Amino acid sequence: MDWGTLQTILGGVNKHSTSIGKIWLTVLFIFRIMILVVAAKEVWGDEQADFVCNTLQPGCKNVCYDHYFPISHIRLWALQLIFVSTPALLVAMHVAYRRHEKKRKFKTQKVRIEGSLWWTYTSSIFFRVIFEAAFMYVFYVMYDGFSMQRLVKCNAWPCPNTVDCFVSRPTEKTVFTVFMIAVSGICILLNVTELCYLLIRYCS
Amino acid sequence: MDWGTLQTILGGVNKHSTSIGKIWLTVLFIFRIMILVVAAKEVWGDEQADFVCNTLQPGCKNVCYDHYFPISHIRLWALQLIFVSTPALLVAMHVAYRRHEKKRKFKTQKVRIEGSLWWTYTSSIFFRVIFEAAFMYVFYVMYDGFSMQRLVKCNAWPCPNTVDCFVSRPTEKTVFTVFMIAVSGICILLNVTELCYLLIRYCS
Amino acid sequence: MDWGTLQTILGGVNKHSTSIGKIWLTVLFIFRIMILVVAAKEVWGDEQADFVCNTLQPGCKNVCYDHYFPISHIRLWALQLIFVSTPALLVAMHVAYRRHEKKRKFKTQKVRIEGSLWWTYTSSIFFRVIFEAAFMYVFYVMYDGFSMQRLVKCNAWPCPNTVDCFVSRPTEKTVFTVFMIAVSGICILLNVTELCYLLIRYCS
Amino acid sequence: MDWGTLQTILGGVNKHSTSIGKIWLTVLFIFRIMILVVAAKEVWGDEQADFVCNTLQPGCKNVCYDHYFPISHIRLWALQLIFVSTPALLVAMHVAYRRHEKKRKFKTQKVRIEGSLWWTYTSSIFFRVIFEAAFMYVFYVMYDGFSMQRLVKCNAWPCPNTVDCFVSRPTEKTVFTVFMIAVSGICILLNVTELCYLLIRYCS
Amino acid sequence: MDWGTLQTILGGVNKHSTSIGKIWLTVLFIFRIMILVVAAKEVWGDEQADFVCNTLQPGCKNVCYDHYFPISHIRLWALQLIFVSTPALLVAMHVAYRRHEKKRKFKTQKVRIEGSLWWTYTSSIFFRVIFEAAFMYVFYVMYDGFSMQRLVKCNAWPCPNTVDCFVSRPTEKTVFTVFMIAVSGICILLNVTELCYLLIRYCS
Amino acid sequence: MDWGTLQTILGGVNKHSTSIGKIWLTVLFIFRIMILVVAAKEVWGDEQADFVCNTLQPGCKNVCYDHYFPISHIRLWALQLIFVSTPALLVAMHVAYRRHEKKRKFKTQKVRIEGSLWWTYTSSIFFRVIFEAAFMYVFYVMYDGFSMQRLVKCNAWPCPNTVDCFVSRPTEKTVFTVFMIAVSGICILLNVTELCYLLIRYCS
Repeated sequence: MDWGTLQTILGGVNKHSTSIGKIWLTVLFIFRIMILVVAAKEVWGDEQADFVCNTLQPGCKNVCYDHYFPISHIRLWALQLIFVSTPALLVAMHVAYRRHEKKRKFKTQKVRIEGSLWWTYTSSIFFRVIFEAAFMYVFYVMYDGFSMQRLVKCNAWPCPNTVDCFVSRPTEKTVFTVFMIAVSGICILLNVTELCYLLIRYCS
Repeated sequence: MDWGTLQTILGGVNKHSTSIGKIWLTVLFIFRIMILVVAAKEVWGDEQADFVCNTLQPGCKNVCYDHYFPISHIRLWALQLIFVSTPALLVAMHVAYRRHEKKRKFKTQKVRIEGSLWWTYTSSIFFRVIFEAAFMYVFYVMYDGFSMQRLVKCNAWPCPNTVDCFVSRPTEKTVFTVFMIAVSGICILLNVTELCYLLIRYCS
Repeated sequence: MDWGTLQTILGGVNKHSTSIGKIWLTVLFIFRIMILVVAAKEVWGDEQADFVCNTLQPGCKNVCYDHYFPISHIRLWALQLIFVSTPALLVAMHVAYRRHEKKRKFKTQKVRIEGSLWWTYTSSIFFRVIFEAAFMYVFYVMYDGFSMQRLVKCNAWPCPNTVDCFVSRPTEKTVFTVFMIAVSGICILLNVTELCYLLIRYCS
Repeated sequence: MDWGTLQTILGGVNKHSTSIGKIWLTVLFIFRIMILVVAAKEVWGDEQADFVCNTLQPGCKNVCYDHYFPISHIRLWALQLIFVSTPALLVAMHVAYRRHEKKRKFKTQKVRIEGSLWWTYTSSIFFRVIFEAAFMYVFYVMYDGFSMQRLVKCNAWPCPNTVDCFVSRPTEKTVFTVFMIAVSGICILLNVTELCYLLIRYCS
Repeated sequence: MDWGTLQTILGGVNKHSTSIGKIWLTVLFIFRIMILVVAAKEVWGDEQADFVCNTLQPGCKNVCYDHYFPISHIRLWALQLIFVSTPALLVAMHVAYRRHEKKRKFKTQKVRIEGSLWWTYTSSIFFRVIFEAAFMYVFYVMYDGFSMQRLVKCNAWPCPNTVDCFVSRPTEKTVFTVFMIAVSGICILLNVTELCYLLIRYCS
Repeated sequence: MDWGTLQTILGGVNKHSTSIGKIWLTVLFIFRIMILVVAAKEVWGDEQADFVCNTLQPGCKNVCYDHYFPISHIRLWALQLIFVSTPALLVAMHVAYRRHEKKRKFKTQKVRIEGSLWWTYTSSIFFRVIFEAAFMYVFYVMYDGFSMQRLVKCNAWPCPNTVDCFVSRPTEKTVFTVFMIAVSGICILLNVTELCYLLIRYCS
């Protein structure tokens, strides 16, 4: 996945995740980012190049592909990954800033949420759940479910009447779409349990 | 985004941003640079290859694409990012130079603007606001709003009369254009508040 | 293989493998990841570009390629490598966590499985065997053996009657498929012997 | 811009630039090299692929492109950047060599030109000015100004009579050509002032 | 050759090669891996794209290319390099493991083979010779000598009768094939002399 | 130029070059390797893709390109650079090995050739001159001078009679060929003077 300096970033975030945030970070890096960069991205390489329409109308292929794929699946996943990673990155900085200041004023134990960290950790989990569900909704309603069809019927101008068009690798894209949605749903469940851990402690 | 040496550069600039400059740096790196290199750039990959014109005139596609896209959006964003990052890069050097000299003559506290740093920080914010607004204006008047059309009508020589041409992925490009403009506008608001913080202190 | 930071990751996992896990790590990195990254991936570069069908029907090539290659071989291997590497990555973290805590409470000997590490090492080997056999089963039944044919007969809509189609580099792909399957079978045998080593110790 | 080891190279040259050479280094790295690698290079990607000539003569497109673009603009800029960077790279080594020997025989102050460094610094600036003006002259006379035309008229063999040919992205290339020339002219002015600083000191 | 971390790997293996293994490592890295990465690989880039067959039969080009190039030369060389490097990589670890343990139980001299290292070094040389000769044999009998022909005559189904086909860059591929074979033969001679050095010592 | 770890390699060789070998190393890295990687390589990208022949004979383009470009210019330069760099790389190791042993038995002065280093340095320069002249001869006689022609006349089978073919970017390739030859000739003169420095000392 290129870059090169994960060990600092991956190591930095790892040291500042309480109990489940370490499990969440593994699922995020290995099964969402690694899948996207190593397998999924090349699958969508020829999405418009291999888009085939049964017509002789110039410009009909351009508007039919645009109508049915307003935003690419891989571009949607890249935006979603950036949005869910930001609250985790910000909070991990807060723990390092809180720890450094106390050490300066003054035993590497587990990360504990006791003071001002409560309102930043709880909000970060809330933002992660909201962002994750928002992108799942966009995926469902924009593409009419998680299955890609071989044939799309298009009647936008300048296509005469209805034109038949054919998608490239629809089955492979369905397999990867289901994988991302399922892993995304797992991350939602992981975040909810972390809320349950915190809420019962406050209620107790 | 390749490179590899961000941790020094990102870490260096981060340590020398007062209060909002740290929020500004996050929005710049994560939501402007990361989007451009990971999602936006591949969207514009086939801008001229998939440009289709309904004509038989040789050379008509070349002049019509040039007329309606004098400079690509991604090339415009790359220039804008370079121009806004330079004042921040220079001032971060000034803080490190001011701090180092005092240490040589001789408590890592927050960055404070008290002496000659006042005329460099204030000018840096002023330049960033001016650069940000200048590029937003160029985007609006060159492309006639932030929405990309499916069809462009072209009558430049040697095209006979008016020729219909069709843009590649107009909807995807509109979505990313709105995202950059919205994030660019947020950075303008963040810079203005930093001016308000400094101006009231001087007025007090 | 790009990346750049194996030496930390490869060095980290190597130091925490008992006797056979060091042989397993060599076979995994050198004969599965190196083969896929350096040789296999470019073999599948033109899988659909050089797919040729004897027909004049628009859209027939798209549905016939999708029917016979629902998921690419290289994308299947990438998923399999990620799934088998995860249990080994997790357990290597457990050994480092178990060792670090003892040092904090307080002779670099070989890795020994005596306490809570028994239920994590044994499950890690069990998961690796199950994952390895599941992907070998998918390879066999999805593609009807490990040999790729030169000609595939396709009758899916919209292809009229049965259409003859021709695969790109079928012999090269067969050679690499047999190589990956054989190395995958070796890793299964290596894991089973490690179970035999542990089970006799518990039974004794 | 790939590479990865700038921090050593950029850091090394930065520490050995007197007053203006630090401003010169910023303009060189940020507005000449960064522009070339991030924006300019992809603009010239399809210079010959999208070169279109209104003719049926085989081989006419090859000789007409060669006639009007004997050497590409980006390749010209790459050569110019290498030539201007070499004198600065060499002199920066001289300062480090002069400083190291004094330390071995034996207060990090500003770089001062007093002894044998006078004839190396002065010649380095002179070579940089001469190289910069020579490449600006080549740009002007080879391409007949800094504006690229949409249409070129070609009559070289084997093209029959005069053939009309059309350039790819002429407006975008004009924008980047004007930018590089203007920044190159700024570097000339910066170097001349450094000569004025040194010459008055010697005359005094 | 991309990667980035040879200096650790190259430095590690270099420090653990007796007398000729240092000469062997230079020939392997510089004249086998560097040539393949930098020069040879791009020569085979258009092997099937520029494969031309004088026919109108659909699918005839696919089966004729497959028949005459079952596995590409560059893919064959990549497999051979991996197989010959593994015994050297493993033995270098044994020397470092033997040296480290004795130091822990307890003068950086030359590498000496006296104890258990005898059966690992001798087998490593034997495996390297066997692997090198096996791949040379495969190259000879698969491609009928080391010279690539311009024309190949193909009669496999569905090609009607015998079809003439033309290879891309046959002369350049012949030059690089002879270079690898000659360098491969040198490595065989180097390994044999190392056996002669060891065998006479044991016989004495 | 990718890679990433020149600073160790470039720094290592730099510290072990007597007087002229430092100038030689600069010319080699900056004006031979930099030019080839950054400018020359992309010029030859479409050498066969844009090779155009005025004919209807299938396979005629393949044999005519092969006849007139048996080895690519860039592939020739890559081989030459590897051959000339090897003697300098080997000798730099000898200086470090000779120096390290003295330190172990035991004032960083200039590199001096007094003992066994005489027969390795002198042979290294002799090999470099011989290799440099050998590749100059191959360039001249294989391509009939250093100027590339627009038109090549080809009569090899299966081309009927003589076929006219047209080269891609012949003028740009001539400019870079002359540059490499001139810089290569400078390196020959630099090596000869180093022989003159050594020979007079021995004769004295």
